[PDB]
Amino acid sequence: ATQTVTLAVPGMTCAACPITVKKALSKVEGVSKVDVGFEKREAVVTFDDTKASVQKLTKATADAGYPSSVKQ
Repeated sequence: ATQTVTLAVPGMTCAACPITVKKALSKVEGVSKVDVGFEKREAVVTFDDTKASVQKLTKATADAGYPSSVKQ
């Protein structure tokens, strides 16, 4: 189903790895809405499999050093 929920974004204390995880979600396919940041370590976004998938987004995210995860 679509992906409109909270997402965990690694990096946290990374010099700025999560700063990318945010875009990573709204940058891959399925994007729709976004709310993520490295200021701490939280990736809230609303994307959807209409043209992508959760593993796809996170996969492309974990493939750039800054990944993500699902959360509620």
